[PDB]
Amino acid sequence: YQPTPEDRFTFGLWTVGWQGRDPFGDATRRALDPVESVRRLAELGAHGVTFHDDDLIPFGSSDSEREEHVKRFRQALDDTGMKVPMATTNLFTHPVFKDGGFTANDRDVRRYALRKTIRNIDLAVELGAETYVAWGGREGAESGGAKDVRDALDRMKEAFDLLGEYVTSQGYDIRFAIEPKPNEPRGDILLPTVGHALAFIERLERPELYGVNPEVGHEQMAGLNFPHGIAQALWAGKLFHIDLNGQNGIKYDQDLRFGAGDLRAAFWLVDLLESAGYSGPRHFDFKPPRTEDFDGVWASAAGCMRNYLILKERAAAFRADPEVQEALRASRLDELARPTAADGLQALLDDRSAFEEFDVDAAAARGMAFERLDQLAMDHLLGAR
Amino acid sequence: YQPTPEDRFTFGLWTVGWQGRDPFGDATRRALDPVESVRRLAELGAHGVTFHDDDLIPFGSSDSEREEHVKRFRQALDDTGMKVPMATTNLFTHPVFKDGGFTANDRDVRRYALRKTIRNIDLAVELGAETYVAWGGREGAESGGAKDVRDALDRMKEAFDLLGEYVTSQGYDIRFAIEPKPNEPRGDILLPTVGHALAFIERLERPELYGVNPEVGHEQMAGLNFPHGIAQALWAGKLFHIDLNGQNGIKYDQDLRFGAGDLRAAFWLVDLLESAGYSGPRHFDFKPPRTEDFDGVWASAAGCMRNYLILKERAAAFRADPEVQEALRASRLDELARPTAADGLQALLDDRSAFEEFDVDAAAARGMAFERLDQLAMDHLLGAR
Amino acid sequence: YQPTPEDRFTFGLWTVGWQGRDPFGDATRRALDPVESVRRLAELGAHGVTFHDDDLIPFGSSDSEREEHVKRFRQALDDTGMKVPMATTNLFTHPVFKDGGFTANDRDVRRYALRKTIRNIDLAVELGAETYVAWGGREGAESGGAKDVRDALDRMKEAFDLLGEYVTSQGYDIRFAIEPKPNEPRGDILLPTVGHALAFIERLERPELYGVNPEVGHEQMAGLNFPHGIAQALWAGKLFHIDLNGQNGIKYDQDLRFGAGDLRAAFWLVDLLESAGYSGPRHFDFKPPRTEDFDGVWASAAGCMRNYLILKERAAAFRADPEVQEALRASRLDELARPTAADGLQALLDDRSAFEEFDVDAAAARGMAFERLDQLAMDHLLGAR
Amino acid sequence: YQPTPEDRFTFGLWTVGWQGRDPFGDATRRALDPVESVRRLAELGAHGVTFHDDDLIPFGSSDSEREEHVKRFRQALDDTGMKVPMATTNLFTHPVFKDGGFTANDRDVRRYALRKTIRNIDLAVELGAETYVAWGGREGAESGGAKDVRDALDRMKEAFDLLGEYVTSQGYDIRFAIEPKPNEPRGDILLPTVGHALAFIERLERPELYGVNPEVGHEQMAGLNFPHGIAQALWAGKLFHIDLNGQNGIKYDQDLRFGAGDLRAAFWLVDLLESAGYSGPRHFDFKPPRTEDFDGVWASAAGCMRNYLILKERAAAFRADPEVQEALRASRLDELARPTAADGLQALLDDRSAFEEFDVDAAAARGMAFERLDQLAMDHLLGAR
Ligand SMILES: O=C[C@H](O)[C@@H](O)[C@H](O)CO
Ligand SMILES: O=C[C@H](O)[C@@H](O)[C@H](O)CO
Ligand SMILES: O=C[C@H](O)[C@@H](O)[C@H](O)CO
Ligand SMILES: O=C[C@H](O)[C@@H](O)[C@H](O)CO
Ligand SMILES: [Mg+2]
Ligand SMILES: [Mg+2]
Ligand SMILES: [Mg+2]
Ligand SMILES: [Mg+2]
Ligand SMILES: [Mg+2]
Ligand SMILES: [Mg+2]
Ligand SMILES: [Mg+2]
Ligand SMILES: [Mg+2]
Repeated sequence: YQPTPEDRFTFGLWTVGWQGRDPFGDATRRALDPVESVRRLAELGAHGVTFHDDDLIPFGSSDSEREEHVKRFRQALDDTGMKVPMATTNLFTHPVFKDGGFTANDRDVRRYALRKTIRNIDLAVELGAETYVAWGGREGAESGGAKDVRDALDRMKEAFDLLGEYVTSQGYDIRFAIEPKPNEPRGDILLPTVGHALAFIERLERPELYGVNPEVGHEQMAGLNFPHGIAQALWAGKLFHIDLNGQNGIKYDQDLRFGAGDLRAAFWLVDLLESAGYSGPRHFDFKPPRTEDFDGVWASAAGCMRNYLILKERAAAFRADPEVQEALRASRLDELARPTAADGLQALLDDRSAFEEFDVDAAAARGMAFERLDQLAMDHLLGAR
Repeated sequence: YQPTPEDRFTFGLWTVGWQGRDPFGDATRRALDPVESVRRLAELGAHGVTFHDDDLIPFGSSDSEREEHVKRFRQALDDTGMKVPMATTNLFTHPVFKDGGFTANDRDVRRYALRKTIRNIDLAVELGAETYVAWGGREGAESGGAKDVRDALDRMKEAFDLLGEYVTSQGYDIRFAIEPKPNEPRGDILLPTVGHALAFIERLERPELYGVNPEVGHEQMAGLNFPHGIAQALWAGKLFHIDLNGQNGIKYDQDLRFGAGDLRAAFWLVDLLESAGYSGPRHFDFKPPRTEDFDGVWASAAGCMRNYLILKERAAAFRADPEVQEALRASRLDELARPTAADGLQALLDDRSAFEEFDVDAAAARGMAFERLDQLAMDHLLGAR
Repeated sequence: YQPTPEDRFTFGLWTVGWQGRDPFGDATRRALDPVESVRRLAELGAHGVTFHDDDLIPFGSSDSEREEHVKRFRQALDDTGMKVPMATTNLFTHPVFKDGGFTANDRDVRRYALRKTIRNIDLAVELGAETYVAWGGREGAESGGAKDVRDALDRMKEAFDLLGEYVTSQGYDIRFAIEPKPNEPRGDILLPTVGHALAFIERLERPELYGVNPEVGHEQMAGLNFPHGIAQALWAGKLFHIDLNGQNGIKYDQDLRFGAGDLRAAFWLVDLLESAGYSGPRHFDFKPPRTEDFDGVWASAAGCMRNYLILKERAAAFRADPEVQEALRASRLDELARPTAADGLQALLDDRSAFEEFDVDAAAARGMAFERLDQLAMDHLLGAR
Repeated sequence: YQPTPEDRFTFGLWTVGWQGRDPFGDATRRALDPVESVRRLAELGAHGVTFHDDDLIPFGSSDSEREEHVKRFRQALDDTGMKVPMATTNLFTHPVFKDGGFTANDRDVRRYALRKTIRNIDLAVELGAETYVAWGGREGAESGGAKDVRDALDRMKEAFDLLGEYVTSQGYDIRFAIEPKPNEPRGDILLPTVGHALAFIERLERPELYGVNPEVGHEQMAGLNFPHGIAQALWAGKLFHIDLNGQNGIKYDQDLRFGAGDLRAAFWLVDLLESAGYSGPRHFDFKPPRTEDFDGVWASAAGCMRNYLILKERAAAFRADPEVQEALRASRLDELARPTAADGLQALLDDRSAFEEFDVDAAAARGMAFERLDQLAMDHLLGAR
């Protein structure tokens, strides 16, 4: 179960670089230089890394320091063959973003947020990123009268429209991906789920430039089924990127390593990506727990990759088993794929076998045989066939 | 706080008519005749009622019995002046719908479901309903391999497209409203939230015919902010109807009377509907608890109405208070309503006050004064001004 | 992975006998005769069955019909070698229990509830049950003013004290087990968790007669860690029985087969029971989903058993691996088992190495190596060693 | 609604002193000197303050600096008449406590934790505190194999036993209060709820010295009913202190001002404390949101107090209304307070009216009239009588 760069595994600098500060505790680890993270990830078999502007260039850096930070990063990429497929902006840490970036009540803040983003899109393109993520962590409220949501969505739409006009004007080959989350750090965050982000996109001036970057733990914080949310994004043709991690239910965002948290959900996710032929990066947005030292950091990052490869093997064995293919037919998955009324509305209306002469009792008595199917899936996941 | 028909309060027959059967207990009340519900609601000040096909005409009724059930209902409407603004289909109770209606794996079931719906649309129009609701309570799964979601969404789209072709062909003046719910009775239900339903609509053949019918308790079962979800639907121009009730957090669907559950959320909802000028029915989808007799039923239905009118008064007092209008300006709600960059992209790019010369520290130090605003809202709700 | 009666697997009659009625749907299966369930379970390798009074003898049965129901049951037990290790009372289905049994506001109801229970304790003893379970599903409220909790706990204590006086007076060899649940069917249920039940026991007249019967899905409906709750019950010496099933988070009670739901939690539970030497029945309180026919029922019941045996094998392989034993020492599990200050308070107070000369920085820098340990556990569960 | 010191309102230094650092953002406010907090709270009408050792004396302070910090604090108390009714220890912030204090795997850590606590008990007594709180925020785990819970509870018991031996030996007049929380910052925390803490106490060497300090938001993070949990603690005679705040459901700990979050729950809590004659401090453990400046801090602290006094007035009006007293009798709250069988077991057994001749149907048909009662409570809370 050894990863290789062909597996397309990616990590954010902020993941293995998290120092361990939480709401109740100080850092337990020293800061990592981005150059060291690049080398250590390459050695483990990763394909590439991602960054927020502030992870690479310290907030308030002069143009000089900015250039120095970039050249050193670029050298590490050349030395290792590591790529940078995605980048994003930090519109959450600095106190000026306390009420949001794109939807802050103060207009001056809103203009500042757009300028900070634009500057990072230029860098992203230079580094060859294909996707630019937006996670609006501060866009939201703790109280009802603090934010008029209709006005807030108008401001959010205005922000994304301007960003689309910018990339178009520049002739850049980059697409945007909105990353939803239901709460934390704000009491409620705008565009809380995959569904809300999808619906919003459809009201932008050039919808083709925007998709979603869903995260396992985010949808789970609302108690939702992650693989179902992913299938809806695929169905809409909007899965531009994905963030993998673990979460144990509805509580604070834990960001466990991928595989931890809801293991069966992880199995069904892998099945789906591999089946649908998803060809983007397999990105890990996680935090090695603050109980660990540096050895523990690298062990947790390696586990992310190892769990995906184990699940891949098991899902493929499941789909290739003749006994499973038979079970799928027993549960009528084949019939779910056929059109309900390719014959058309008139034909359906005239068809007595669809109503007047439909035997409801006989249909009702047919078992779906879902429990035998699910046990085959359990046996495969556990390697107990 | 006396309701009148001009308040547009409506109730489903299945609400005050719920007999009290739950997963662990038998009925505690006898069945109510729809004619009696119509008269008792009219006396309390309701404007109208709604129904599922099966609430009015017992499943498996001959055409004769069907006609008799309708004429008796129609007489009660004429006697009382009660209207029927919405109707829906029961695609959940009968065992044949155990794996869904529109997205059942069995194709024959799927065709049956469409025929049962069509028959009810005709009735709805005859009764003068303006909105037809679809709640797909059985569309979903308990296990991962039982339903291919991509195929399921193709079948769901096919169903709604055929329904749109039908109403168009007939020349009917009716629109559809999809009612989301995250779980219960299925382990996970497809189109779980307001957001997922909005996104789906945009992929139908004639999106203009479809909106949402959100329910307070449904979004709360995912831990989401109901007033925020409503504002997104209004922003999209898709709030065709609304279901009011109460829910105490993330647990089974309680369907308490409106006002019970999350009271502050109810306050912010009323504020929003009244402010935005929502002109549809104020519909109550609730269940008088099984602890009550008939007197308790009517007391609970009356409380639904009374709580909405109390909240209306308080929200209006809040918005009309000079001290609140001042607080809104103090928290920059006025600035949230102004365009970020009406000057355009070039202008923004050239503006040094937006970045190069933006004083981030001064901006950061400005308090938002949200806590004083929220206490004014608390004082108003409690009548403690 | 074939079960045998020596594995101590037990099932309630109400499990494989659930007809499939839910809050939104009619039954999908016909009723099963208890005699048939006994034979079919024996064939699958079960050790025994359990019952509520009403599962075996229909409510309102004459003494004659009662005797007939018992003798037929007893014959099936003799024919198969099946045992009955636990029984309970139905104080939830009948409308008279709408506000509770032991804590109903009406005193007459409360006296009725005690009499119905006593009659079943006699039957239980005759059948050789060792444990009598109490699940107070209707003890609770939907509204704040409906129940004074202090008074309700006085009534609950009075009920259990009388039951203890009864068994003592009769000379019966039976112990009681309280089964907690946080909600459903009541808005809130009294004694919501394992912790609340443990605390209550300590205020009864003869605490030695009472323990807990925790259920996987029940603690998960509060988002709690099931294996941690079990360890506290074991620590107190109160784990008299256990109910196994599956649940996907905080939502309605799903009662999935054991192994489904939170698989890692199931792994850690098995580890704990086997390690601690729990010697009671492994009881399954679950419901085959309403999508299944009879073949699906028996497949789901067999899966319960199969998953426990797979998990048992994996947990035992984990604990026996030399590499894991080393990892446990690396994470200082050995030191967690040693007394903090066997030297005593004075010694601790005088020890400079415990404070004045304690090197906090050196201690802080020591990694706990928990992530490597957890990956060994993942590898073992998945059979990927 | 003006508070006075006779209202017994108290605040932790860490509340109004929270700088606004969260998992995703830097501080938005400067640090407050404890002396300034004391004066500003006194001016608002507070009765007193509480502290963790580290809030008053910076970690690693020399004995000299320690004395200076104390004398300055003591002067502010004398100048204002403010009292200090409770104190606690910080066993969570410093990296050395990354795996816990009392239940850290490393034995040396465990001994350090006890010494740090003891030193603070001495200070607490000198300042005249009556209650010493223990919140074990780091006692727990993110993974199953990292902590053996049975061993962890043995270590927790050992810690509290030593603390009880210490206060006894010293002749101190102080009692301990354990403050439960279900998660955050650890994936799962030991003693997660009020129930688990109550059960644990009963296994300590001198149970009379220990009670609970429950917090509104903590029980709500498990979806539990706070007023019900409080009634159980009162029933056991263990409510030594209480922490008031607000929380909007199952998510991260928000620590909103009291009154915000679940308003009806706040109403029922006030009713209960006032009815039961709770005479301890009304302590606020909350955080003014990071969106606020100093003016916003003091406005939020004042709102805590104002909401309690409004709720007090409304609950008292509710209980004093003749119409409510009648409703309580209609719902049989009077009968819930009478013994079920003061006549004894024999009498109950011989009573035919309790079973043989009990009319179950007549009893079942009696409505509980809970909905009318709950609407009277709503009308009172809203001042709409
Ligand atoms: O909740 C935080 C997000 O997951 C963050 O990692 C985004 O991906 C980056 O802005
Ligand atoms: O969860 C059930 C729904 O709320 C139901 O009332 C729909 O509105 C009608 O099909
Ligand atoms: O939630 C219902 C319970 O789990 C039930 O099965 C009890 O065990 C029997 O009274
Ligand atoms: O969750 C944190 C606690 O509520 C904290 O305030 C304790 O009261 C103090 O140790
Ligand atoms: Mg996250
Ligand atoms: Mg992310
Ligand atoms: Mg509902
Ligand atoms: Mg509804
Ligand atoms: Mg259950
Ligand atoms: Mg059970
Ligand atoms: Mg807290
Ligand atoms: Mg606290």
